[PDB]
Amino acid sequence: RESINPWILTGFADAEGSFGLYIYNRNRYTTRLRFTITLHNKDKSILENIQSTWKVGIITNNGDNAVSLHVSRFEDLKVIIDHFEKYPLITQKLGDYKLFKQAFSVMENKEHLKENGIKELVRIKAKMNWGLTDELKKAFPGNISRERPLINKNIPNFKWLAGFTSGEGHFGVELIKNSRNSRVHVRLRFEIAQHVRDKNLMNSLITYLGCGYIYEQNYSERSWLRFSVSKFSDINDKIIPVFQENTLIGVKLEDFEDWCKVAKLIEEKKHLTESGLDEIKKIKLNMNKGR
DNA sequence: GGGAATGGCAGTATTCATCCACAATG
DNA sequence: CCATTGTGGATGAATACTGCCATTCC
Ligand SMILES: [Ca+2]
Ligand SMILES: [Ca+2]
Repeated sequence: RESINPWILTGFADAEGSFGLYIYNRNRYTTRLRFTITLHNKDKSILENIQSTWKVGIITNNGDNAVSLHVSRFEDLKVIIDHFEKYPLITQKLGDYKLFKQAFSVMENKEHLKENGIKELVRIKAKMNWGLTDELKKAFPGNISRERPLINKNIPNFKWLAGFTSGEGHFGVELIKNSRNSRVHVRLRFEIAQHVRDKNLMNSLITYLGCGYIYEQNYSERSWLRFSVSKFSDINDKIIPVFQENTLIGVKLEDFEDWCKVAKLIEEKKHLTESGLDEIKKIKLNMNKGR
C-alpha cells in the first residue's frame, strides 16, 4: 500500500479520471462537485494507492466488476485542485478540470445558494463532459455555449507517460498465421488508444518515443486513434527501456513483465525454436484478458 | 431540525484495450 | 518459403460519466 509518484498519478488521471459538476432540482437546486475514477475490480490496489497519496476520497464497490474512487467532500477537493496545479493534465480533460476549478470558486463564495450562482454553474456544466441534462435544458432553455478552448500541450515527462500508459496502453504478444503453411510466428505489439479529440498529442508520441504509427478507425459517428509499434528493434530499444525505467502501475505492470520475457526470448532468437515458441504460447495464454 | 453536504452505491453510453486477419516487405 | 512488418478489422466491456436515495451534520 505504497504511494504513487505525482506525475504518474496525473498521467493515470488524464487517462481515466473524471471531473464532474452535477445539478438537480430538489423540490430549489442541489449542486455537487465530484472527482471520480472507476476501474475494474482487479485494479482496486491502484485506487488504494491514489487514496494513500491524497489521503482523501472514498472507495466503493461499483456493480459486480467495478470499483470507484469518489471525492465529493469540498475541503478534500482542495487537495485534488492543488495536485493538478503543481502537476497539470495535458489531454482535453484539462479543459474539464479548468471548468471544475471555476465551479469550485463559485461554490467557495457560497454563491451556488443564490439564483445568480446557479445560472453561472449551469453555464459551466454546459461545457463539461456530456453537458447539460434535459431537465436543465428545459429549465434553462436556449443554446447554452458548449464551446471550450482547445488544450494543446506536450508530454511533460516519462513519469506522466507511464501513468497514461497504465490506463490506455496495451502490451500484446501476437501469433501470426500465414496461408501456405500452418506454423505461426510471434510478433510483439505496443498500442495506445485514444479519441480523435487528442490527435495532436497522439501524433507527438511518434517523435517522443522515436517510432510507431498513428492509425484511425471510424464506425459511423465513432472514431478513435491508435499509436502502434510492431518493429521489434523499436520495441526492444525504444519502448521497453522507457517503461523499465519508469514503472507502470496496476495489473498492466504484470502484463509488461510477461511482455518483456517474450521479448528476451525473441532477442535471443529462442522463438525460432520449438521449446521457446511453446513457452511464449504459454505466456500469451496467461496475460491480458487471459489473466 | 431542515436543508445542505456527503456517503453509497447502481445505471448508461462509449471509448477504449484486445485478439485477430491479411497484405506487404526483404 | 520464411520471418518480419504494416494496416487496420472487429469486438464488447472497462471505462468515463451520471442519477438518486440514504446518512450525516450543523
Ligand atoms: Ca481515457
Ligand atoms: Ca485501463
